[PDB]
Amino acid sequence: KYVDKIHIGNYEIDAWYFSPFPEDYGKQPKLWLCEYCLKYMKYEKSYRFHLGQCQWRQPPGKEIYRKSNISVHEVDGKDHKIYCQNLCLLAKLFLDHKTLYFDVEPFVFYILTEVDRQGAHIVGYFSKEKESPDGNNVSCIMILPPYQRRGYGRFLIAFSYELSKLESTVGSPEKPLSDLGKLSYRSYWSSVLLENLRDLSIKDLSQMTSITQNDIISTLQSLNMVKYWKGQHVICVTPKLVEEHLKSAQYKKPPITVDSVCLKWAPP
Ligand SMILES: CCOc1cc(C)c(F)c(C(=O)NNS(=O)(=O)c2ccccc2)c1
Ligand code: NA
Ligand SMILES: [Zn+2]
Repeated sequence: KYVDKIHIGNYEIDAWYFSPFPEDYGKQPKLWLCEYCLKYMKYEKSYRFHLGQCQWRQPPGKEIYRKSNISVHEVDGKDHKIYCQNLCLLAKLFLDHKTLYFDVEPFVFYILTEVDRQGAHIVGYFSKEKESPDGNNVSCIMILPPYQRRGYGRFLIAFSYELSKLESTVGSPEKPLSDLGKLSYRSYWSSVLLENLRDLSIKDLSQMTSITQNDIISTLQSLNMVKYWKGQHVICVTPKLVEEHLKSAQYKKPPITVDSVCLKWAPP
């Protein structure tokens, strides 16, 4: 019998997948998580006692982005091992394909929080390999269900790519992606590429966005904006065609924007 329901902050959330909490915790109906230190608990009384005790009001690590009440914390798995492990256990409840929960030293985690007078409330996160040979700038990315489809996922995708721009490289999320991950990346890629076109080779779209050329070509193939010529993909769009596309349905929700000004980060 596995964990199938978590209480965290002021939310109760049904699980989607098995997560390898210890047998003693899983066997419980509900698991109770501190929203700041991510400690998980078997009972509400221990939860209520921890609440009055916990002095954390935000994730550990360094705050490398803060505009208004949107915030990102950088947390090294080697320096916050227990915390990053609880994060992976929490993330595996809503990620089918994530497999690595306890070996967190090779990763850095980017915690997205929304802030009020009470503290910095966790919305989602993405992980990233310190050294990614396959050139993947995201390892696992997860928005908690009550926050999904509201702009945070798109914020995190954009944020992973800002880091890729500061490292002078391109990157791509590790695969496979969840159903909603597939759709979120295609929507982001469409938006950014389309926005840049109406404002260009395939290679220069790549260097302006840090989106790989494979990701660009596949997105333009879905938009049907690429000609093939003697083994070469070639962009083929009229500026009016770009606008017919960009005023469509899905591109009318005002995003949470990543403001590079407010991004206090530097590359290793
Ligand atoms: C279990 C995984 O959970 C996730 C994971 C990812 C990567 C997500 F992007 C989301 C999400 O919530 N997406 N919707 S969105 O942020 O409003 C958006 C709007 C427009 C374009 C792209 C995204 C949830
Ligand atoms: Na739920
Ligand atoms: Zn705590």
